[PDB]
Amino acid sequence: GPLGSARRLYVGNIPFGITEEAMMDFFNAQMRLGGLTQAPGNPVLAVQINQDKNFAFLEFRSVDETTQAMAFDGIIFQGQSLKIRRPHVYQPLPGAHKLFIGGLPNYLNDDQVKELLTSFGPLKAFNLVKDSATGLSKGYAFCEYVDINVTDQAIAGLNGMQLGDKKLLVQRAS
Amino acid sequence: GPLGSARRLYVGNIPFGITEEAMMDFFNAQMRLGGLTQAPGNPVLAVQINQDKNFAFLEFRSVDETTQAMAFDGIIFQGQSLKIRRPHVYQPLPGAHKLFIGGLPNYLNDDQVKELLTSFGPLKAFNLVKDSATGLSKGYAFCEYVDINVTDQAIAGLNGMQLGDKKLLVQRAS
Repeated sequence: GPLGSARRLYVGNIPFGITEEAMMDFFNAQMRLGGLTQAPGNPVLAVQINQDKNFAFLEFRSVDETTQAMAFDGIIFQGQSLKIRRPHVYQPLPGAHKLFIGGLPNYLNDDQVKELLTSFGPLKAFNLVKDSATGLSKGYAFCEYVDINVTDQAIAGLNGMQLGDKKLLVQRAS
Repeated sequence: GPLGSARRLYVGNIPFGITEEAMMDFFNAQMRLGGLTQAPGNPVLAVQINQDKNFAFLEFRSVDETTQAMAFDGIIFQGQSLKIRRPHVYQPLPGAHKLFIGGLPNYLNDDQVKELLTSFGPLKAFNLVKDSATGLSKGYAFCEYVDINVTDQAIAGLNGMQLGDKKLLVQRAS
């Protein structure tokens, strides 16, 4: 997901013929050896390998252990120095691209508001705020897109949009 | 209320992905650094987070320390200015923030006087004192805002202010 991305690392320069399980054993052993684990057990949950382009992704059980594992940049595996980096979609400041959407007609339900939003791309997060007593919409929502690069286009397309007798406010929620 | 939820606070705008334990440690530390703790031990007992809607409730060990912690409103926590509030079902005892309004023109009626007051927020209580036999106004009134935080705003906004030839007096009635 979004913080699915905070638990992954890119690994380059992987040795020829390596298997996903072997990679897993190596990094779990390294984490334990260096005492970088925050709990008993294995920090690396899974590995996906692209053999043709000589890279892999590691998926970790926690955000902090992932960060610790950046320390392994340049580590030797079967005689080769691994390249360790963040995923390109990694967010150093999480929630930075969460949007606030105000000025919604208060009769719109979840599905209807998302339909307005998903015209720019899929969402990973959404919620329409309602009065708990009555279940009536308070007229504002929050969301976050799968691809954070569409955030600013969504704002450009939707902020100020006349919606019935209402005028949308779309901005980063901060 | 009337005595319900005197040891809980609403915390809005919490940092994305924060755990209940981290928030608890932060507030317990601030209580201590800020000189707001009133005894050995932690003032904050528990934290309940709604991760979907980005808020928490703090549970305190004592009534008075809950009141003290209101002073943290706006504190920055991992980039975020926290919104600290009483629980919505929390209610002050009746009359706690009653206002006296003196110096009114005596030819104005109830609604005409209410209009000046409700510009700050809705009223849960109001009475313009009238000459009972004739029904005519003695030029002073009492009121009570639904939101008690509005009280100081109404005072700031109306006290000592010119209204016709008169200077208005607006103050807590007790």
